[PDB]
Amino acid sequence: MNDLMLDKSALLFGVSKYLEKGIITGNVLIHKSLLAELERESNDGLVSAEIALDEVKKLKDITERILVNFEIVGDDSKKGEANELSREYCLEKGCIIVTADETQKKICDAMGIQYNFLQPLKQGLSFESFFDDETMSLHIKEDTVPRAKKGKPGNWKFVNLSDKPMLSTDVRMIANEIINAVRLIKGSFVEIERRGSLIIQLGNYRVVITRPPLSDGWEITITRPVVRKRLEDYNLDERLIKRLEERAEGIIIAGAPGMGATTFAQALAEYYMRLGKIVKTIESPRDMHLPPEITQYSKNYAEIGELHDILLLSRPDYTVYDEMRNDEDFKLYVDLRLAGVGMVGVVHATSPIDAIHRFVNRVDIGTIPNILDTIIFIN
Amino acid sequence: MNDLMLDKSALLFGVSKYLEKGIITGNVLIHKSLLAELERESNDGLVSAEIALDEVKKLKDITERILVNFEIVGDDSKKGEANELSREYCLEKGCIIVTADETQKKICDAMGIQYNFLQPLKQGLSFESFFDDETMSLHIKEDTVPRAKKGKPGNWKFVNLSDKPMLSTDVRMIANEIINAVRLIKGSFVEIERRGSLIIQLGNYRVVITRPPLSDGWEITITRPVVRKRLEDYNLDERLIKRLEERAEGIIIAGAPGMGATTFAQALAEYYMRLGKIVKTIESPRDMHLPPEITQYSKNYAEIGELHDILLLSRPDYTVYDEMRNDEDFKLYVDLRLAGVGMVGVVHATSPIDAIHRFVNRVDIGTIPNILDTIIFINSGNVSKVYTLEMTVKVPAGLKEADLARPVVEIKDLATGNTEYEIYVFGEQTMIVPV
Repeated sequence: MNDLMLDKSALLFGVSKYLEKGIITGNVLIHKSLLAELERESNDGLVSAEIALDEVKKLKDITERILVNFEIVGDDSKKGEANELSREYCLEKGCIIVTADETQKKICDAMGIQYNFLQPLKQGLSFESFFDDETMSLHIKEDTVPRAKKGKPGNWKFVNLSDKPMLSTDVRMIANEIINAVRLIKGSFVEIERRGSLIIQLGNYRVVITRPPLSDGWEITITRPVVRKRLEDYNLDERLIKRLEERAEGIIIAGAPGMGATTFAQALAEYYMRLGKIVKTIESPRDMHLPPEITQYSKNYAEIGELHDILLLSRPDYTVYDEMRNDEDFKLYVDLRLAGVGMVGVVHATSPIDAIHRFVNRVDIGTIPNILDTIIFIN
Repeated sequence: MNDLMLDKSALLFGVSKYLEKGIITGNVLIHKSLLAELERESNDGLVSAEIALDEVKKLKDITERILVNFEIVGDDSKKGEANELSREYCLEKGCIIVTADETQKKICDAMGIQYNFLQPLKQGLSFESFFDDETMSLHIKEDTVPRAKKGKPGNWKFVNLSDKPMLSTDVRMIANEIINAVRLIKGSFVEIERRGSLIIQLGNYRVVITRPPLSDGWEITITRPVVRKRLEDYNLDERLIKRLEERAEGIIIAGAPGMGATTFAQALAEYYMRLGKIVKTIESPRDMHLPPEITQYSKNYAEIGELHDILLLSRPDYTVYDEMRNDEDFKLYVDLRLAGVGMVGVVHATSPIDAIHRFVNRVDIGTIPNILDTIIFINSGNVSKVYTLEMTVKVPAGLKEADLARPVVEIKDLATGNTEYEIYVFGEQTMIVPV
């Protein structure tokens, strides 16, 4: 009964499901213009366009068995944007726009065009099924069975979630599902997109996507952080807690790799926030699990001197510098300390004294205690 | 009895053949627009356009043979994309679209335009006939006879497969055949296209295509992966296998060139995967033969710091760094190790001090065993020697007493327990070699 005009967003969302399931009803209309767009995009090698186009057929298929029309319209003088043309069509013919795009929704509302706004089923995401409350990361690759890392950082096992390999089409669908979710989820954004790789923050999930030719096949890795070890869980000496609370300003946390030095720092940073201190972190890449009250900078995306300047205006109480390696890292730590900023630096060294050598050359000996006052060793 | 409208995809798919065979039948139509496009492309030097245009004549000739019409249609006045115009023409006049392009198929299906979708005539590809069970690679060049590399990776022999040279036209046709196959074959993609070169992954085949002016003639080299040697096929020492399974985190596989160091690393990576470890590889270019459970990154196409971030975010258990040559390579290895990622590094060297020399300058002495713990030497496809690294607090020499206290790294033979070399610092840091 209703005439429905579908935009690209509807096709990239899975509108075919809604149709069959009866959530929406009527004839299906797609503007010629949109098909033209999809064609070019498909030719330009856009992955989304394959998905969108594939959706067109399903729609036609369902249209066939439920005794409803399916048509493509508007080729005469078809000079413009698909969304704009499709609206115009709906205005002149009284059709209904179906979309998953808020922007389109808003314009339709203004123009007085009837519209149907698609809403994710409350079930959050495809891949969410595989996630366990105890699953650390999910690994998906072309021609591969999905696999998961289950446990805690100390104790975990590796697992196969299925015996069926994952098809290439399916992987790309999941990647698309994830890109769509950025708009929908809170505190989600694309970190960086490169020709071979895409890195995403999706709620608490961290997503890394790789594609040929960088990788041999499409791969998606989704990770979720484990429960943060609190400072209290480290059963701490009263002498030390007092020091941290009241006297310590230039700190180094040292330990051999895998001995828990980073994790401790994370715990200390959270503790200091809870004490009412302003805390910030510098990491590369950003991986610590901390609340939003603590701002986490990823140095990789920072321009030269950018962090230095931001931190000197911000003047936080403590800055946690994770995995200090480069001369620039040590220089920045010293600069901040000289500026009166508290620091917690993570140096992976096997002996605490070894943590110092890199600091010792940078400053005059009389200034050294002002740079560093406390070194905490982790085993 | 039908009117057939051919798109570019059909012209690149040897549609002339189909017509002869009667697989498709009717009059042939080509839209003006498409011919205009082929012309411009041909002038811009597109190789495909030459092929596509050549196919037009073939079509015309065949039409004459089978007594069917051939025509070029559409007003010169109308402008647009050839595919869009061709579809429009079909709608108005009831013609049938002939194509090998899935996109066009999908759009035609939607628009309710009848179409004929071309499917490859033979399952195998042209060149696949030339491959035998024991052939490693196939070499094709203008004015040369086809040739192949056959036998053992250590003991391969070159051969001629034919009497007659291949004309340039034949080589370009094969290249095109291969480009077309990317769409069809599973797990295929264009690695990279440059002005003079094209590199392709086609199923398990690797294809390299070169053309002038980069090369003196058109050349196509097609290679197939070798049978992979399993870790078990090396009948390794029990002491060693235990180490690899339960204690070795920072590994370097070393040897002389051609002695099998890379192949051993490939084997070890496979082994670890089977143990349920997550394994990834860094190589340049990507050549190892590994199952899809192991992901292989080609470093050449990676941006600065890209791999470092990916690997730290998606945490694998072991990363295999093949042919470590650059300072950046060693840095990354160290970064990953510090982050607790296991490494298998391939360094072609004859001496342990030579293999490890590049690592020693990077970190404080106490931290060295944490970067590197095990060094495996490969010779003639087997393990020559294994060294282990540990840090001790000791005066290097009890008689010398030059420094009363010292912390040192001892490099010990796995078999003898014999500290063949020591590492410590006394002004600039030096390696020793005890008798």
